[PDB]
Amino acid sequence: SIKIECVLPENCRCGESPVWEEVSNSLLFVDIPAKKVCRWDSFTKQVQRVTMDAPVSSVALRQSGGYVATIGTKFCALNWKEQSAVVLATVDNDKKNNRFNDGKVDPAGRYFAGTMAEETAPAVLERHQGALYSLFPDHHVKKYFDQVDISNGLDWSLDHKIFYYIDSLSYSVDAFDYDLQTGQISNRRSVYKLEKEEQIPDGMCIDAEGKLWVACYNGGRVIRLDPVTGKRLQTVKLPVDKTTSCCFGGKNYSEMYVTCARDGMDPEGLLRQPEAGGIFKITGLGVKGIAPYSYAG
Ligand SMILES: [Ca+2]
Repeated sequence: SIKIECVLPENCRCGESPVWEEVSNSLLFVDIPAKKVCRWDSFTKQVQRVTMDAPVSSVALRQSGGYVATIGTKFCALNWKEQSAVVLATVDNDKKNNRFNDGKVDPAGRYFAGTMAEETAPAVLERHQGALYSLFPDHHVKKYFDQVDISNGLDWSLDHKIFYYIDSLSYSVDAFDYDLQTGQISNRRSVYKLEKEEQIPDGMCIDAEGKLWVACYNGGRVIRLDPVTGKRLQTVKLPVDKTTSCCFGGKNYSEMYVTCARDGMDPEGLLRQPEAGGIFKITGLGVKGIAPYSYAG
């Protein structure tokens, strides 16, 4: 049954993009406004951090070595051993204050990531300034659609025929038909509408039974969704309100890791939630997730 542990009380300003790296038994994650990519060794319990030159919104495995990440509005290759970033491509060059937000590699090794206008005062942002992109293995960029408010959680169905996507200010999880061979998406439709208490949908991952787990920012929970029926199958409440994202990890992807944010917490909120910004592990969910895909460029 379910057991929750703050495995690393990291106090992240905005912990995000959890990715399990099974070859090192470590969790990768970012702290967006601190400009850090982080690696927590689940055995030694120690964490490495590398600091970039702009906010870093997501990180992913790169098959040929090291990592890729979204830094500002740039797709970058990250040499972990040299702590250096090399720009692979740039987007939104016409925007005053945009950044990438959530991103993830697709089943063919393409790095999907979308953008947003940056906050200019806690929860104040310019509307519809973002777009969803993907970085292909030869480094060219495809733009799928614009008018995005806050590009957020995303994953693919296990048969690799459906792409799931969250624009947070739609309070909806959407699905697209997805073509593995071309990376094309189409036929956008809502598969789940969040309830008031579920607040803002943030990050998302799929499980090995094809169900989606969505982190609810300000909702202090992850919710499990059936995209076929639109039914919420389960709610798992966490001891912190600002739950931001989730992934599966640990042995055979049997554990869930949940990131969260300390930014925007009043000091009274911090006394009630001293572990705000920490990394939480949930065991006993009774379902496994799947391995992350690795970027092919
Ligand atoms: Ca997010």
